Amino acid sequence: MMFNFANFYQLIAQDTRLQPWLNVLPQQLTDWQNAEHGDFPRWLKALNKIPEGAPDQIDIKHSVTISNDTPFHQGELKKLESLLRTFHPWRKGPYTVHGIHIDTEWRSDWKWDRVLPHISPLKNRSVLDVGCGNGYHMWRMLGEGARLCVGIDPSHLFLIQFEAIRKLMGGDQRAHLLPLGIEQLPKLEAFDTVFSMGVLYHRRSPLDHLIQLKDQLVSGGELILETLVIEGDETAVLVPKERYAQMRNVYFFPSARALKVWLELVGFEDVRIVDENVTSVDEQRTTNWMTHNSLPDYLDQNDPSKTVEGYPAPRRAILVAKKPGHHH
Amino acid sequence: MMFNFANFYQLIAQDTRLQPWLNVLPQQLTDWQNAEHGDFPRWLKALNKIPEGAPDQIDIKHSVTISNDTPFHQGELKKLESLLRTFHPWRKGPYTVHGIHIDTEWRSDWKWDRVLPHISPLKNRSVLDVGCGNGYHMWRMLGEGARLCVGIDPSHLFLIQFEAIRKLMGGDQRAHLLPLGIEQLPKLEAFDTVFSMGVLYHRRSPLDHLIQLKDQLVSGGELILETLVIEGDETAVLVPKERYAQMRNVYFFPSARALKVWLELVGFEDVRIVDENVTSVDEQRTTNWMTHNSLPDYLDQNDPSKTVEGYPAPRRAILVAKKPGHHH
Amino acid sequence: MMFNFANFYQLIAQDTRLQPWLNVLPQQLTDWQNAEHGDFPRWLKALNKIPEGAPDQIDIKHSVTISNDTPFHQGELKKLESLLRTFHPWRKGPYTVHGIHIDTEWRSDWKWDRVLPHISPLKNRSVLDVGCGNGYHMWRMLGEGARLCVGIDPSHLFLIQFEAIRKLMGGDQRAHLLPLGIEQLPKLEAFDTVFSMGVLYHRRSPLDHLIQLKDQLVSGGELILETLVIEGDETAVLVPKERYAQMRNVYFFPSARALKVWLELVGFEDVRIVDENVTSVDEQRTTNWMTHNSLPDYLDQNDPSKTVEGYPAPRRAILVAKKPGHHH
Amino acid sequence: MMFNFANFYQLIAQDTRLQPWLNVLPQQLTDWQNAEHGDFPRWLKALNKIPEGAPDQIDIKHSVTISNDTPFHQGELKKLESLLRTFHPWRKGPYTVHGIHIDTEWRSDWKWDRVLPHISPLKNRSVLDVGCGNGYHMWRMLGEGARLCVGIDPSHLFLIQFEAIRKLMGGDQRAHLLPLGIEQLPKLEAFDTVFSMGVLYHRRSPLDHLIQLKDQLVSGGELILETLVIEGDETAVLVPKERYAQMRNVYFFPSARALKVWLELVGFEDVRIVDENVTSVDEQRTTNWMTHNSLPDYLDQNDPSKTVEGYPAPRRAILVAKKPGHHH
Ligand SMILES: Nc1ncnc2c1ncn2[C@@H]1O[C@H](CSCC[C@H](N)C(=O)O)[C@@H](O)[C@H]1O
Ligand SMILES: Nc1ncnc2c1ncn2[C@@H]1O[C@H](CSCC[C@H](N)C(=O)O)[C@@H](O)[C@H]1O
Ligand SMILES: Nc1ncnc2c1ncn2[C@@H]1O[C@H](CSCC[C@H](N)C(=O)O)[C@@H](O)[C@H]1O
Ligand SMILES: Nc1ncnc2c1ncn2[C@@H]1O[C@H](CSCC[C@H](N)C(=O)O)[C@@H](O)[C@H]1O
Repeated sequence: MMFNFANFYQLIAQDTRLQPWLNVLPQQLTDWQNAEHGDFPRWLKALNKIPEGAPDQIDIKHSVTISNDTPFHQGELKKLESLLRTFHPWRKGPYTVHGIHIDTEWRSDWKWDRVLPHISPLKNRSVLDVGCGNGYHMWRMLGEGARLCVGIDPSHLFLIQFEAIRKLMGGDQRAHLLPLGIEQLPKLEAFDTVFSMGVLYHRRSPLDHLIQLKDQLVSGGELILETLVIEGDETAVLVPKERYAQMRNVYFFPSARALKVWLELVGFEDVRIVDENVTSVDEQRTTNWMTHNSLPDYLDQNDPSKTVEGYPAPRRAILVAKKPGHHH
Repeated sequence: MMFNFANFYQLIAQDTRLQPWLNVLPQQLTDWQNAEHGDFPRWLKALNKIPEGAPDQIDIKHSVTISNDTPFHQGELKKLESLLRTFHPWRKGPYTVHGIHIDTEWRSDWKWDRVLPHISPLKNRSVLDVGCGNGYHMWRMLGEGARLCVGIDPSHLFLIQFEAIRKLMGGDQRAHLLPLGIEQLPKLEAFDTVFSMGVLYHRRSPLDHLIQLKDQLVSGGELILETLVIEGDETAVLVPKERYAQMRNVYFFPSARALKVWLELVGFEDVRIVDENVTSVDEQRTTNWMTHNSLPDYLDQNDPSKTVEGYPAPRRAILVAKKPGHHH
Repeated sequence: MMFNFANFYQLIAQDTRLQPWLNVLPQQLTDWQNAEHGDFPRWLKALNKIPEGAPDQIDIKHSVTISNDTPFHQGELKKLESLLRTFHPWRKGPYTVHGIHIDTEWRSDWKWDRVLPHISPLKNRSVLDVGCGNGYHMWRMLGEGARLCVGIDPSHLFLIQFEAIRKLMGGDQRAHLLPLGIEQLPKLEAFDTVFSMGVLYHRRSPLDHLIQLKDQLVSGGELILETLVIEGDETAVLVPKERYAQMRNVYFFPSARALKVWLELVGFEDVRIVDENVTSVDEQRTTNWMTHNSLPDYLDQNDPSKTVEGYPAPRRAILVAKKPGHHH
Repeated sequence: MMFNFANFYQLIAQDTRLQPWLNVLPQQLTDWQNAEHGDFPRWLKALNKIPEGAPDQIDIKHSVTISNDTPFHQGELKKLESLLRTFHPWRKGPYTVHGIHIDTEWRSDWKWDRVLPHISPLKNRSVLDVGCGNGYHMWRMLGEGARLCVGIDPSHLFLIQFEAIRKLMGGDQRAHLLPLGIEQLPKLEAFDTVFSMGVLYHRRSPLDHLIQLKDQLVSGGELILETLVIEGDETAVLVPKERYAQMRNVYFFPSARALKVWLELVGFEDVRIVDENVTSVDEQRTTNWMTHNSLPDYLDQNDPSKTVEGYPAPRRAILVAKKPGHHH
């Protein structure tokens, strides 16, 4: 037993649309326990010595900020910062935790500000975040009144980062991160909203990815798809021979207009391209909480409009779509 | 969805030894829901009409009796009696519920009085009742201070009877009836005590039945085995060509002395034959709550020492045994 | 039992690289037998009436032509023509059988002439033809000295057409048609050459299709990939919203240059674009042996450079590639 | 690959009643290959240097005797005897192989003479020998005109002994030994006759064993059941606490009369008890080809009517029964 999912099993037991998940999830999490991870024991030892207990003040509306009305013990703060730095690299955020600023590789707040204006309100929505990272966006979703956020990300580190923030939130049961890939879910059709941001290009079968997302939505449910694109029309689709911006094992980089046709082909409606953004080195860079290489190292050193391999430089698109039917 | 097992899923989620059961149980219960039963909708409509409150007084020590301090509405009592009579036939009890006497085919209290003197105290024990009927003996086990009783019986009706009594008990979560056969359980090794009373003769493989029971016990756990026997030494074993006392699909009726050797062969220790009882027509008979044929109709009408088919008449034996190891 | 695969089971039993196929194939063919097809009984009755002997003369080098030295009974020839016409529609050929000319929708000989100059000699090669139709090209592969041809096509009719020709060939055991999709094959790595001609656009996951092909090749084995393309560079990929040339359930129409990158990404080497051909209405048309609609009906009736839907008109490309390693 | 079952797969491919076995057998034999056996490599090296080629003379009617019209090379005979002695212990026989007398622990010929008078003639019958040992009785079955004998025995040594005799028979394809237990067969209903001799007492579930035998028979098919019994009526059934005659992991020793009721309960007809034999120390003993302990060591040294443990001494019964239906 690396990590006990008792609390999640309890939650989906008591939910008429997620209870069917109990037919496959428990054996998958049993298997995940037995594939020992080198670092997980160390990570857990550090997670366990993070302070337990509810903070006085939580902002998950405008940021992800935790504080106490009481200034914290100087020495307990120094320990906490050291524990959180154990979970390097911190890629998604930022977080402000009792005045500790976790300056993540990504300004994940900026992507959130690009998405929020275009989505159906999250008030009392159940949400699936596919490839949620450490779950930054799930906190922002609860900030907007979401009833339940389930994240899936196969990274052991991001489950520990998520549980660190969730413990510092006082053990909030309205968000959960499951160490799965999207390919491991059955057809649940349980969620009002599904996010898939930064996942499509990692999937060998892009149309199967779009069908797997459609299969998690209630009828009239909403998809937010975010992915790396190129410029062009409905037949502009980059598939790199080698790496794209130093990423291994990436596949399809369609144009936003191609992706819209793809979403229509698999049976989404009201498909809208709502945002295209050329990723600046201020949205993604090396920081003191993520000391590895980042976007500046992945660009042509003489031409920021190209990756080091010669392809057009990272461009992220947001599409919003509806699964057919009325939303009940 | 005939019946939602949400509350049982929640319980085993939070239990270190039963959580592994989530790896097979939910699909089995999903399959059970989809094998529609003719009567279950009617039964459920009646179960849902039974009053929802906690009663003021419960005796599960000396009987199974429920009452209120303030006498019930005269008309609400007549309705309750009608709802409970919906669940005909009532084979196992008796029960007294707000002065309504459920006069069951069996005096299940009499078997309980024969068993109780020979068992390890149930205080704080987790118990499995294999072939529990409507759960009569599970209430008596909670009466003796059992922490947890899980019953398994594949009868749809007995699940409805159990849930009727459990609702009238105020929704007591310390007992549960799962609509399974013992062959559907994985090796849990989770229970301090296991009861198998009246099951062994129904099982084609008696030694597999005994191993299945052993597989639900913690180290040093206690088995209570009760079954129909014949008289004789370690090599006396009736297997009827015909029916036995009108029962179809029955197999092994060993002597109590043979059954002791059987338990020893499969690896039980301290095996004790503690009681043999020739079933009288006062223990099992037709009543107003079970109007079908019963033991008097199954006996030779000229010789009550024989079944209608000519075999020795029903004789029940109780054996108690320990699974190897020290009991922690 | 629609059709007994006894002879194929016998063949792979005695073959060191294909025997492992017996671990999944027989259940798949058992399942296929039990999904009754409306027409198969009629087809079989006609197949069984086709003469059983070996013919005196076979040309599978320059065409697929069968004849006898002594002219056939005038009346037996009229019966044979009637039996073969039972298997309408005849899409792939042509065939000449005892002077009966099967004028197929497709001039499959023309594709064969475009392919043959670019392939490694087939002498003593084992070959997989993926989506083989009635097996026309497998006869041409045996013509070129292939040791073994295994075809897979999920069409019931094309299995009957193949078995009709194979019976008229004298029951030649060097070619076989299995009623499977490529997704049903395990990783065999058993074949010197693999053909996939006209399949890729039908597959939702094009890169999975290419890996499935790679998984049937011995080390250093050769792939012949033929498919519908569009014009353009490495980022030209049509995915139609609509039908393409009246076809339902089609997906990816990359450029030949894009397809070369795709084959390189999934790990093929020495990838060569060897031919592009704009399909003329002389290559594919309605005939007396295939009386349904064909390419002329699928083209814009005012502009043969476009499909009826407005996309560029059918253009077929041939690519040849090697699986990594030396070919033993 | 310990042993290649190519020839068996070929045979059941071409048999309409055994072909369905290909749905499960190949994965089971693949798994059996990968459970490496310490001795199998050595055994195989010795099997491979046994002379290949047909003998001139075979008696499988009155014994199992192989000879050449030509007396054999003195030195080749010395090598052969040494190779065959590699496969110690030789429990079932005897065999006479080019004048080499393999004096087996058991006089298996004597059991054959007790069985033969009572069975339906084997001429053109397909036969299953369940727990066939090295396949001695399958040779005697072919001697009586059996068309096909399939043996199953999970002992790696007995498969090597069988292949040694089968190679010395010239590679006779009418008999085969599969390294399986009876529990691994699906319901084939393929065999005219089934033998189960010396197996029932090794099976934890005796009634499941009798059903598994019934499941291998064509309708109107014949069972020969042979097993260790006690004396007594329909309720005489020994189940030993410990060992019986030094055997570990044995279960039910019913009387012949009990076993007859058991066969009727599971649905056999025309059940006849045809022979009971108290095993003499001349039927089973230590020999120069089986140097381990044997029946004399397993008996009370002062009372040959008892096993060393005190139970009645070995008594073997033969029952013959019919599966319901007419035999087509
Ligand atoms: N098969 C799979 N299913 C789900 N998530 C996956 C996945 N393979 C990779 N991922 C995750 O997808 C994430 C892509 S990075 C994007 C993170 C976050 N959604 C954001 O928009 O900022 C990584 O955290 C990676 O672990
Ligand atoms: N495979 C199986 N597993 C568990 N219970 C079974 C079973 N087959 C039958 N039963 C149940 O076993 C019970 C036998 S009657 C005995 C009931 C109760 N234990 C008592 O002692 O009075 C019935 O309720 C029947 O439904
Ligand atoms: N999943 C799949 N696997 C294999 N073949 C398939 C398939 N789906 C369709 N096919 C077959 O692929 C063929 C495409 S038509 C091309 C036929 C032939 N290879 C030629 O070049 O002329 C059809 O016969 C169709 O039945
Ligand atoms: N589960 C199983 N299925 C089939 N055979 C089994 C078995 N378990 C044991 N056996 C085999 O049963 C045999 C019993 S000894 C009897 C051998 C022969 N039938 C005879 O009558 O002389 C042994 O060879 C043993 O390996």
